[PDB]
Amino acid sequence: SPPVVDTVHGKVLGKFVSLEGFAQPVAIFLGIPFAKPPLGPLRFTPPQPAEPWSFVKNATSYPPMCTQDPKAGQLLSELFTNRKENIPLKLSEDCLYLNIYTPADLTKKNRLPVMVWIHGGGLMVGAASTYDGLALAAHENVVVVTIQYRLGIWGFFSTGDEHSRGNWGHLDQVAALRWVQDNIASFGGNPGSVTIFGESAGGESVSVLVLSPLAKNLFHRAISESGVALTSVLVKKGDVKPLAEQIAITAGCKTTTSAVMVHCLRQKTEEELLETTLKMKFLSLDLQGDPRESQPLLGTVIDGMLLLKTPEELQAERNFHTVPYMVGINKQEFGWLIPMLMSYPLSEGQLDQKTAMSLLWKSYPLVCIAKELIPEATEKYLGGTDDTVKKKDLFLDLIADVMFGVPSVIVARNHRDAGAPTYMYEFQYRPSFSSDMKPKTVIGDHGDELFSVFGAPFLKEGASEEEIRLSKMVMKFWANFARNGNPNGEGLPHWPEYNQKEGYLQIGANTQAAQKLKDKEVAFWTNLFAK
Amino acid sequence: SSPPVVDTVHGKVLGKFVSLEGFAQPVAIFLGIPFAKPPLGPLRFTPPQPAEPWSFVKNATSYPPMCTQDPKAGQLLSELFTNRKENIPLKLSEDCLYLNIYTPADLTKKNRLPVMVWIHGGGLMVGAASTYDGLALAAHENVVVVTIQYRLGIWGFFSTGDEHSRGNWGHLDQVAALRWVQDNIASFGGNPGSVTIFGESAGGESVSVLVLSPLAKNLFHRAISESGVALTSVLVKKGDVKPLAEQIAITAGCKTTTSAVMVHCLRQKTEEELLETTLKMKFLSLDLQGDPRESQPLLGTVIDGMLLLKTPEELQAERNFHTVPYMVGINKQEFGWLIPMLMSYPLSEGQLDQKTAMSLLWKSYPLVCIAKELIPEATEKYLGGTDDTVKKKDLFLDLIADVMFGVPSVIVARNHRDAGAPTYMYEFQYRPSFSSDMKPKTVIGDHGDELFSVFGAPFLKEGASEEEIRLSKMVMKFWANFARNGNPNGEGLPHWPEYNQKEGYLQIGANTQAAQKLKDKEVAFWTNLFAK
Amino acid sequence: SPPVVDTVHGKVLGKFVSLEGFAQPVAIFLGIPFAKPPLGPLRFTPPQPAEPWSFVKNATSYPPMCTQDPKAGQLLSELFTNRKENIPLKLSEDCLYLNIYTPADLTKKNRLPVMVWIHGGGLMVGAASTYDGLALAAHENVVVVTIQYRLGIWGFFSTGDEHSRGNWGHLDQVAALRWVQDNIASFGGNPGSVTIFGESAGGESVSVLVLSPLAKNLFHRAISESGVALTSVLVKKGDVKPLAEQIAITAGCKTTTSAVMVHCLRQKTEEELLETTLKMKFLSLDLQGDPRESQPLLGTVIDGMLLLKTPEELQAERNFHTVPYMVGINKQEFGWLIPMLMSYPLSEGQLDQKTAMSLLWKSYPLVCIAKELIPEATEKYLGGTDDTVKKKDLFLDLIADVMFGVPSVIVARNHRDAGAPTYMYEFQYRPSFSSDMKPKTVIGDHGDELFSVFGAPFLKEGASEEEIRLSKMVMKFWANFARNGNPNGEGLPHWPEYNQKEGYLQIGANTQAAQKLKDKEVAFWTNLFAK
Ligand SMILES: OC[C@H]1O[C@@](CO)(O[C@H]2O[C@H](CO)[C@@H](O)[C@H](O)[C@H]2O)[C@@H](O)[C@@H]1O
Ligand SMILES: OC[C@H]1O[C@@](CO)(O[C@H]2O[C@H](CO)[C@@H](O)[C@H](O)[C@H]2O)[C@@H](O)[C@@H]1O
Ligand SMILES: OC[C@H]1O[C@@](CO)(O[C@H]2O[C@H](CO)[C@@H](O)[C@H](O)[C@H]2O)[C@@H](O)[C@@H]1O
Ligand SMILES: CC(=O)N[C@H]1[C@H]([C@H](O)[C@H](O)CO)O[C@@](O)(C(=O)O)C[C@@H]1O
Ligand SMILES: CC(=O)N[C@H]1[C@H]([C@H](O)[C@H](O)CO)O[C@@](O)(C(=O)O)C[C@@H]1O
Ligand SMILES: CC(=O)N[C@H]1[C@H]([C@H](O)[C@H](O)CO)O[C@@](O)(C(=O)O)C[C@@H]1O
Ligand SMILES: *[C@@H]1O[C@H](CO)[C@@H](O)[C@H](O)[C@H]1NC(C)=O
Ligand SMILES: *[C@@H]1O[C@H](CO)[C@@H](O)[C@H](O)[C@H]1NC(C)=O
Ligand SMILES: *[C@@H]1O[C@H](CO)[C@@H](O)[C@H](O)[C@H]1NC(C)=O
Ligand SMILES: *[P@@](=O)(OCC)N(C)C
Ligand SMILES: *[P@@](=O)(OCC)N(C)C
Ligand SMILES: *[P@@](=O)(OCC)N(C)C
Repeated sequence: SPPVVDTVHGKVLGKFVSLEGFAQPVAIFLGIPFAKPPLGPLRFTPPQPAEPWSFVKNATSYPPMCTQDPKAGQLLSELFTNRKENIPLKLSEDCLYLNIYTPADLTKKNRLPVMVWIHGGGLMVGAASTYDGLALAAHENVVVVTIQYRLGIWGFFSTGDEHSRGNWGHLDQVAALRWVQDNIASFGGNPGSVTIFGESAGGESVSVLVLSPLAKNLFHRAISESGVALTSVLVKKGDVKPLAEQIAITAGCKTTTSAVMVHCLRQKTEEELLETTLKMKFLSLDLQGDPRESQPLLGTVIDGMLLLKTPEELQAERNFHTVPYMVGINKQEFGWLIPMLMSYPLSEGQLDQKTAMSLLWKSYPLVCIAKELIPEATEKYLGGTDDTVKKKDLFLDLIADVMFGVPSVIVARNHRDAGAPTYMYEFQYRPSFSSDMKPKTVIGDHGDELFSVFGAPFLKEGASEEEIRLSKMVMKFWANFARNGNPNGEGLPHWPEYNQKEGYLQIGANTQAAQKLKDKEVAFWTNLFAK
Repeated sequence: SSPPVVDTVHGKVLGKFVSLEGFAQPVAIFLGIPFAKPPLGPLRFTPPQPAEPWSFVKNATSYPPMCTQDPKAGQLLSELFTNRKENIPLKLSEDCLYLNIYTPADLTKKNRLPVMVWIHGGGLMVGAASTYDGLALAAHENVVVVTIQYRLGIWGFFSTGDEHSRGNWGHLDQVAALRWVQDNIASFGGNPGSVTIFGESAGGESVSVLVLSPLAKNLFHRAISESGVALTSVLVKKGDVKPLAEQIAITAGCKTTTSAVMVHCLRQKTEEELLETTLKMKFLSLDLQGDPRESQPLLGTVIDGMLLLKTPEELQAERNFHTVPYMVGINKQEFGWLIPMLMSYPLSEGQLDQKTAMSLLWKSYPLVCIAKELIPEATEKYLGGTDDTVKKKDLFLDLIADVMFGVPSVIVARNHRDAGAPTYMYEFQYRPSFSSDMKPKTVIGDHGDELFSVFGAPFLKEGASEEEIRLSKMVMKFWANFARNGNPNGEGLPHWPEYNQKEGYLQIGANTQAAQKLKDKEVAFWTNLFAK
Repeated sequence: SPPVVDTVHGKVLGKFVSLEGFAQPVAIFLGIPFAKPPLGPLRFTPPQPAEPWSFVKNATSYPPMCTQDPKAGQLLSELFTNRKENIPLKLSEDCLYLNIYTPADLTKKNRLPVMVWIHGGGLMVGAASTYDGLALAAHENVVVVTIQYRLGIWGFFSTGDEHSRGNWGHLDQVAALRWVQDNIASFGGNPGSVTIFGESAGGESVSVLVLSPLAKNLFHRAISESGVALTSVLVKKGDVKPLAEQIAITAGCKTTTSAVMVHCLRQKTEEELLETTLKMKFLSLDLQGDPRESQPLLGTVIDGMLLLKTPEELQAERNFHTVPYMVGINKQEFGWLIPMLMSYPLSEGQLDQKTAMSLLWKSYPLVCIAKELIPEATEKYLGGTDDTVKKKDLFLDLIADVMFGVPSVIVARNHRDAGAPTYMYEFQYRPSFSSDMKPKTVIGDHGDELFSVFGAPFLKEGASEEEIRLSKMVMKFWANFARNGNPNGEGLPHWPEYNQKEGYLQIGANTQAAQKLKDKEVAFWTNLFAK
């Protein structure tokens, strides 16, 4: 019989699902509202508490995903989903919901550690429904919570002032974590032990939350997978007013004053803003047009509520509250998925120095490398070889390092020197659930660890024994970290702490501790960027 | 002999004087007094909010607009129910939360007369407070009469079944008006400690609902339901109302992604847009082709968790609701003419046969809600008796009437009685002379016929006979006596027995006398039929 | 280094501007919000507090001028501006801003008297940026504040009831005064010594504030230049419902009820309401049509909040807080500017008893002289001579006396009789900053004193030693009145208090005291109207 839980705002009706082999059913709740629908006047405003409901709310349908490019969004979901058959999702501004997967016995009391998942998608696309928590829940006995937050214009439009501070999407994240604090005990979860984990923009969000004093007592463990607050492309630094005006103009709005722009965009229909989004041509590399003026996406800003200053200033401050923090990257973060999604001109699968330099300059919005520094950087990565195929691959290494590797390591080093427990990893494996269009030589591509973390091998078909073992190992590592702030455990290879020796775990076919991850790269880039 | 000026909590009000032959003291009439903030824009589909106070003297001397509704249907119903000589044409507006007051008291003195709050009917779809002139009842029975308005149709009852739009806005408007009466009626010579609510049809159902609602607890002290109660199922929606919510959203040109979105969109539609939507939805009309069970879920009262925590059925068996004297009554031929005529019933031949009756009884599923598997048992119980098709056609009209009003009323009465509260019933059976000429002379005690007696039409309209005038007088005394004592009896009136175990009720007509066990057999039958 | 001040709602960054002759630079702050933008649902409602901002706000740009007839507005600005080159302004509903000019050395404590200026423009047009408080600030060491308030429909639409009482612009003035009371100390001003002054509609506004209880302790001295609460054309008496319905209909709005009208209008876009404004033909003399119907402008009404009764009933009540009040007028109020703007038929520059009587009628909405009284009026002013050219000039002295002269004296007398310090002056000087289109014979035209008050001779060019001397004296008088409630000061010609002797000051090439201003005109008109 359907499980019914009493939340602060009313009763929610879910459903029991069984994962072949597990006796204890998993209680799954789909579409629990954690905030008032940010419609009309509530657009570009902090999320407000959901109004309470009278009888039993039927939480048995996937909620809509926040308004986004329907094509890019369905595509990312089909590439990242860990479940057998992709789920067609609806679009709506009414999207502040979360999904709960709990293996606890609801008729009894339980305090299982809680793992709140924050999806990626450049803060422009994505959804919670993409990730099925059934496997992780069942296999490690933790409560899995997938959340949603406003995207693109809706979640990040900022006039750089009080009329529209920005970071609406991040505040949505804080609102969900807050909802967890007040309701998770009712779902067999321990509000006193909540871990936050996410990848890409999601990992970047986790990073931001770690530094934001607003989220202080809302989590106890943190995991950033392929993405931190130092991932340039996601954090707008400087005057954001121009971008705001460009958006207002594109939406057919005056730019007389900030208030006018905000009032105007609030009067626009969801669809009108969707077209505006499409017009902006986000998440796509611009080939014609000054690379320094291309906005691949809207994102995190220094609003003065969530972030009082840049992520870098906050790091040296040793101010951010310290909690166990696991930071990892993939072997080839920019190996296929991202370049493919942004339409990189690599049709020939080959690159020479002069073209690499032009491409590097074109991708300024992703790597922020001064035009005069291009030769240095390019020469550093491609110069060591004459093979034009290797130059393209090493060129992909270059992008990956500037975007994920160096930023993550630098973030790990700061979290570490702040006295908090730090852990790092480099995932190198090629999941069999990879897209058929992905070249087979690509190993450890962006998002590849997602299949292990969410036990894809137990929901999807075709997993080899090696792949299945990898997933079990990863989920235990994640779940062990969730409960102790340490991934180590019996039956698992030793994962050294990220201390002064900078030891880290290498995950893949063969897993073992290694040291000084990306050490030379961080040295090369910190020095080049200081020039 | 100067216009009367009354000071209320929100500001001063200026009314006018109107004398009625046979009474020295002029009656003070105040028209269009706002008891709530206009439910416009974002306020649409939300509980009524307190009205804003005004600075000087608000002029309450014009009839307020009537809540948006089918203009043609509303006008026709007004002409047929108005107790005034000539019907007053009204305007339409979402800004319709007003009330009218008729006080016979000398406002230059202290007066605390019993107050009667009238709730008009019209299937919660149409209707207006201005249709009813309280001049006569107020002067004749020395009571303050207050006619109220409340959001109708989509505006007052749109419901998504969840928190984004619980529904019953119109009912919340009625509770809001009653609360205004408590804080201000004193200024008009009324006794806030003695408010009687009464209404007929949808108004009676409204009264019936207010009696069972924890929200109205201490806002009235007597209640009267004339031809309509909480069990008149046609007005109460049980089950999932979400599908009907969607059917409305689509007809209006909205998405249905989620309730919050549906509500957001409808809130941004205009009055005229929602008016056109209302017409396309063809409410108050019986569909003859399609599937009956789907034949127009009709807009109405729902179990929202605010006004009503459970079904009226579960609420009566609770003995929980605060008890107050309650008078419940029906007319002889509730479905005699007016309703069928209004709904354009397929009774153009004036002749019906077993077969055709089971069809109509099926197509009229939204009115009576009888399973197609029951139709036969039911139709045979009423139409079998004779072979004269015309007699069947009449027994059929009694069938409908008993299902819609007759039986529900007696059950509601019995339950209220069993809950240890004063109960009184009546069966009005008379043919007013003000009846429309298109009404078959053989119809006496049609729906709404008691209205002309209760509101003293005989003293406003023309040509009334002494017998009719006499009936009105008796009916107003009985009503006013009840308003002031919770008992209709008084000197100069036939004994009205209380509806206790002997189940005595009053038969009101040219020959008013007491009787017993009204619709006793009918109840047993239908109670037994529906019980499957 | 730019000056940064700390206000209740956040920090504001201004700029320094030095004036030849003063070592201490004047700190100027432009566009400081004193209320929340009256957009959307906030239209036709009282102004709400401004929302606090997070970092440092740049008060270095001129704010927009409230929506109004752009051409008519720029024209008035060009005519009245005291700065060398007029500044082009943008139109907007987001116009509730104020500009500050403080000569105080912010590094130390200062409690300089504060002068809050309220521009005129018939409540239909105008702006605060037109007036540069640089000169007055440094020359007389006072803090100068130019405020803005909603105009036309936006600031005065009234349904005559609780749904849209009206007087939004006046409420805006009060909101600005309250802001000064709470923040001015941060700019080196003394909240305990605020003087409000304005001319024309700004003068009527000041006169209104002196009568209203809403502004009870928000000012200490008042100055009404060419405008008071008794200048009939700005105050609406009687049923205002007719006007409201005319605006609603012109905008394409049903008039079913007051609430419906306001709701419908609360949804029209700025542009749509601007078009309705332009169609109404405000600030223009209507020649074709009944004079008793034409509506020259929307304005002050008896709302029951700002004004509880009419200005008249309020004066003969001696209840309004008594403050030093200086009421003044100009020699030829209707000399050129006003007639020109309203497009008066005075094309022939000559007039005869016949035309005059028809004009004094068509101009009903300005003077409110009953058709039956037109004779006695035309005869009392034009009967004297037969020189049609003299008749035209006397016709102008007729309008001016009904609109400013008589009303000003009556107000001043009542203020005196109420027991409060009263002062009066008559400005008679033709500034060199006049427009070429303006006949040279015109002296003391409407708004001519502005150039002396705002030190136009120290910003503009071509000022003679005489004009320069005049402005210095005027500013001292104004500034002295501000700090002492008495204009006198060593070195300045004696200014007699306006008591029973009714002494006043004639300001011009030869500034000297006189007695009983307009005394005879007041007698004539008071009598006539009383019929
Ligand atoms: O995408 C087209 C096609 O290009 C090839 C080379 O022919 O791969 C290049 O482009 C990919 C992005 O879609 C990169 O990930 C890859 O590294 C680059 O060589 C083909 O493999 C691919 O089908
Ligand atoms: O006088 C009107 C005329 O109407 C008819 C046919 O329409 O009456 C039928 O329909 C009425 C309701 O609309 C019923 O009340 C009536 O009983 C039924 O016969 C004619 O019969 C009647 O003469
Ligand atoms: O355009 C009107 C024209 O009239 C003259 C006389 O030739 O002046 C009269 O009309 C002016 C209206 O703009 C008034 O300001 C002026 O006071 C009056 O004498 C011309 O000067 C003017 O161009
Ligand atoms: C029919 C439908 O699709 N809507 C469902 C919604 C949402 O879509 C999600 O389930 C999350 O609320 O949830 C409900 O239970 C609810 O909000 O009361 C109603 C219904 O079950
Ligand atoms: C059309 C309409 O009903 N609105 C009218 C309102 C209110 O409705 C009344 O308060 C109750 O009618 O008041 C007036 O009559 C009035 O005070 O002059 C004006 C308007 O015409
Ligand atoms: C919107 C705009 O571009 N103009 C300026 C506005 C002004 O406040 C208003 O325009 C009033 O003049 O906002 C700033 O002051 C600010 O907050 O940093 C700087 C900005 O340059
Ligand atoms: C699921 O929700 C629907 C409404 O969407 C409701 O009608 C149905 O009864 C629910 N199912 C349950 C609680 O078993
Ligand atoms: C209607 O209101 C107006 C002003 O509010 C007033 O003159 C009039 O007396 C009121 N009612 C009537 C017609 O007496
Ligand atoms: C605020 O002022 C600083 C100069 O001190 C300037 O750099 C900045 O651009 C201003 N803010 C705005 C309008 O961006
Ligand atoms: P990710 O969030 O992009 C980061 C720039 N997306 C590829 C999932
Ligand atoms: P009544 O409100 O209909 C009740 C179903 N109407 C006939 C007045
Ligand atoms: P002023 O505001 O007119 C007042 C009646 N205008 C001439 C500037």
